[PDB]
Amino acid sequence: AQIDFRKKINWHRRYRSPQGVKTEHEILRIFESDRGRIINSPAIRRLQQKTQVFPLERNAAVRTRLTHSMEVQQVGRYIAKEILSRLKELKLLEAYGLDELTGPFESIVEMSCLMHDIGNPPFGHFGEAAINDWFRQRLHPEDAESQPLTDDRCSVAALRLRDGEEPLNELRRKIRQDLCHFEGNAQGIRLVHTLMRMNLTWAQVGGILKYTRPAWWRGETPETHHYLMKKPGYYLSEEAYIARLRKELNLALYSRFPLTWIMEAADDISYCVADLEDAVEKRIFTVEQLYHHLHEAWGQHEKGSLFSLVVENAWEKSRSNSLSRSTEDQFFMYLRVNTLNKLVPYAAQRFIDNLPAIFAGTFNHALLEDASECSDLLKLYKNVAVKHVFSHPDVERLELQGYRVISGLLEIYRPLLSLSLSDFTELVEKERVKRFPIESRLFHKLSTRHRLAYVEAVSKLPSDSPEFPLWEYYYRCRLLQDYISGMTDLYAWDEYRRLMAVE
Amino acid sequence: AQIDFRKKINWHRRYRSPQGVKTEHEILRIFESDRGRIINSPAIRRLQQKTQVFPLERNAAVRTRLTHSMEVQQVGRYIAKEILSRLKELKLLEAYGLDELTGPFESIVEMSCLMHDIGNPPFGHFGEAAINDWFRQRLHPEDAESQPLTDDRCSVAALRLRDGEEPLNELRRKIRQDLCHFEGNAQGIRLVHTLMRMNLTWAQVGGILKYTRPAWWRGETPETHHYLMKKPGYYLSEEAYIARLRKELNLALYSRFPLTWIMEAADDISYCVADLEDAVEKRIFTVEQLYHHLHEAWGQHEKGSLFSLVVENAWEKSRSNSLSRSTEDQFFMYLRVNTLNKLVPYAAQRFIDNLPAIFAGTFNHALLEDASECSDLLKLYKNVAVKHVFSHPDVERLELQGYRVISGLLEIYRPLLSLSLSDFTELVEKERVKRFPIESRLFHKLSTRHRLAYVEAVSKLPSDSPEFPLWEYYYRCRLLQDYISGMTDLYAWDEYRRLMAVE
Ligand SMILES: Nc1nc(=O)c2ncn([C@H]3C[C@H](O)[C@@H](CO[P@@](=O)(S)OP(=O)(O)OP(=O)(O)O)O3)c2[nH]1
Ligand SMILES: Nc1nc(=O)c2ncn([C@H]3C[C@H](O)[C@@H](CO[P@@](=O)(S)OP(=O)(O)OP(=O)(O)O)O3)c2[nH]1
Ligand SMILES: [Mg+2]
Ligand SMILES: [Mn+2]
Ligand SMILES: [Mn+2]
Repeated sequence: AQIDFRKKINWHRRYRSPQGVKTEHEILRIFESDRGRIINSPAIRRLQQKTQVFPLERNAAVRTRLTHSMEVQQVGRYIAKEILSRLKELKLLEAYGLDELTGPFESIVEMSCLMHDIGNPPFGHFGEAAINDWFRQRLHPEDAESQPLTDDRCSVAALRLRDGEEPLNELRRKIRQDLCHFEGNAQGIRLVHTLMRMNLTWAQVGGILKYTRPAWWRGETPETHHYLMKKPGYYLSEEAYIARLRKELNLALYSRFPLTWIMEAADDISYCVADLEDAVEKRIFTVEQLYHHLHEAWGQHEKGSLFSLVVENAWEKSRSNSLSRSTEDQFFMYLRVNTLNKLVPYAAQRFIDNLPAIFAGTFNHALLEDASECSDLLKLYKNVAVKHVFSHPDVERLELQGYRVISGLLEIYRPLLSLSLSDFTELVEKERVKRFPIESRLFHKLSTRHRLAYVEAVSKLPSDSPEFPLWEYYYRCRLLQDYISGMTDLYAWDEYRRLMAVE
Repeated sequence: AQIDFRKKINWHRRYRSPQGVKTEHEILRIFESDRGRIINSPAIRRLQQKTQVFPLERNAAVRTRLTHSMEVQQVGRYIAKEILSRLKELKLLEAYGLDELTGPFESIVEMSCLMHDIGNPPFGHFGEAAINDWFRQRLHPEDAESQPLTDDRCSVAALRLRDGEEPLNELRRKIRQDLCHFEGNAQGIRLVHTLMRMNLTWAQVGGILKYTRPAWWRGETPETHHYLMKKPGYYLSEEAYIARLRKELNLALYSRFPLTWIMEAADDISYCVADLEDAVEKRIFTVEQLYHHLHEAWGQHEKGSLFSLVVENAWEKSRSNSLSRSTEDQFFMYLRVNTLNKLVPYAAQRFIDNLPAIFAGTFNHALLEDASECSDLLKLYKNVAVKHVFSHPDVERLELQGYRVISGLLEIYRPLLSLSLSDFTELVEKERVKRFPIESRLFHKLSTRHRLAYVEAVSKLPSDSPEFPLWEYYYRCRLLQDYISGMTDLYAWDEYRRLMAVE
């Protein structure tokens, strides 16, 4: 194509948008406003109580979702800074419309780095697991694939595929697949837009759209977009938002925002090393024990290896003249540094090298893919952590616990989803209903933000339409998932216990 | 010549320093390395468990020292960005040597903003309280002030003044005043240098030196520097470091680093607004209730000016329309914004206006001088919080609790300070001592980082010297304060309970 970042770095907003002209400084200020909105957001504060690798941890020295997101933000800064430095060295900065958008470029990366994870549920993957597994038993999306049933097994009478040829059956398929396909990424878009009503710039929202697969997607993903459509990137409830976002950022269907690959790279780069640091701190293994696990896990290599210049290098450096520090602290400092100094430049280069496809958002790979020795180093760290950190019984037990907690909470609120459309809308209208004490009482438990979202969405539906009862139930289930995913590891754990009368 | 920021923004280090020439990019990378060191520092991670206004808070929506420090960092960024923008308008950027140091200028501010609370003890003005009160009743610095004296209440036989006269008594005075003058700011310098061995750039360290008063200062004086010397800025244990730092940053005795004023301004601006937001969240009062409390200090002598421009503007903007925006959330959003838009420019201008004195580090005021209507707005927020947030029984209760906890821990470890020099050094040598089981076990409880610091310091002392026993006791007390101040609110609370055999 013709790479013009002015066409992608969009400073307009969905609501009460800044309009027309705006100087270099004026545009900077717009993006700086987004930083303030995001940093002061309770959604980001909530991260210091959301788990990363070690659940419900009471050691501050261990990373939370917030401290991790903060570290990712620095890797993202370094990558963005290096992309711009090279583009300036290639003279291509002015040529790519970036000469006046240097600051926004950097800031967008840094902020979408802090905001990846914003939509993650209480017990991470076990939160995703519990939510989807609970919904999957309720409405079976398995049965919605063909045209009849003859059973369907979907408990929801409205959502069963009657029968009895209907184009309305397509909505049922979409709704059933979408509700069983909760993803932190998809929930993130829902969160920043529909639920938090942060009025971020279009460019800032494009940065947190990591995947391009619609949650309701049922088939095999297109060969050309297999990677970008890896996981669901957005829900049915956002289809319209995503559609305006696509227009506002000049994105093709299922195409990604150009700055996302920067953020994505920064994410992989920082959790790997970090997770091993935390394991040593928890006392899962010693720094010497870790070094031996890494040496095992590596190809061999060793002759003309990256292992030598990175992990071996950090190991030797941390043995002596580490007397001016401490063996383990010194090791991780060098390991981080060496990894960054080799991977950040590669990522930066990779971005610039494949910039036409990346810009188009059609590029079907990550910045640090298979074929590179660089990519292999990252895989090494991941493999060691999988085999020796994640496999730890105390970690695994909390994962099992988390799953029980989330599943339990879903079952606790189940009666709200069990109510009839008329009875539920009666509960929505007259806040407290006489014949439904328990139901009204929970309904009140749901965060006002989440409840308004339901009201707002359902209000926009045409009541007369035969689609209406199906849409209402979709949004009612969405409301519930929003509440649950919204909670911290700790709040979910407490709420579950308080509502079981075991506290 | 005169204002030359090249002479203040020092990229050199204490240990293994980068040397000679360096590219604008190369220097950027040096300061970016500091970001990485600070962000990945466990000392910063520990902040997500240290308290800000509401102690041991179980709601993630309430700020911790880390989330607040993060917010200060953004205000600092905006102030830094505005100072540079205006200097660029004025054409003074090239003239002040800043043309090539734009990034470091901003980064140094941002980082010293994030690190501003690094040295704060658990609880934490109550930690300072408990630490100083505990030490004051052990070694009364009260009696050391005057000529010796004769019956000084100092329990420490060594540190007791003569009856009698000597110049070694001056060391006793210095040691007794210093140990009773713990201050988070002074502990921060100790932390980044002696304890964490971060090896930041000289400029980066100068940024966290908020006060220029030596902890041991006994003098009532000295007008000209009465503001800069408000609180202790460094301990006796870092007198030498501070001396090298003074040389490296071309600072006069008791003169401050030019960028500190920026960081300082951001911290005040941020805390006032955030604490009122948190109070509303903690349901201490409603947003309506808050508006009425503010509509008191006003002052309606204006009658339609700054209060009407900021807080009345935020109040009116919060009423009606919203668009899934809760009146509570949108009010604080506008209050913050309006405050920033009026105070950040003032601070930025104040800095530029008094730049000669601020550069020299002789400027005896903060950027928000009491005289300004701007300064008054900040006082309004503070006053509302003082008489309606900080006065809350639950807050006050935790404060009382915190004080008992810290005092308790100090009394728990008291036997280590009770040991003779020979016995304590025997304990330091043969890690385990048979004749001292409790003392042995307690010594082991102390952080290895902290323990090494004692060893390293005492090793450097000349054993033959009559100063040696006094210096050893100073470093022994320092070691203890290091341990205690090092803990989070939670760790201190747990440790106290575990060591009371009540857990
Ligand atoms: N405890 C634990 N058990 C596990 O089995 C496990 N697997 C991974 N991790 C943690 C360690 C890391 O902190 C974290 C990264 O999360 P993610 O899997 S969301 O990674 P992305 O790059 O975001 O892929 P995506 O597109 O899906 O977002 O996974 C785990 N932690
Ligand atoms: N609950 C409570 N009770 C109190 O009595 C109190 N007093 C203040 N605060 C809290 C509210 C604020 O969030 C916090 C500010 O801390 P600070 O700024 S004082 O610390 P430094 O970095 O040393 O700068 P400086 O020394 O010049 O003040 O104090 C309090 N909080
Ligand atoms: Mg202050
Ligand atoms: Mn991540
Ligand atoms: Mn503060």
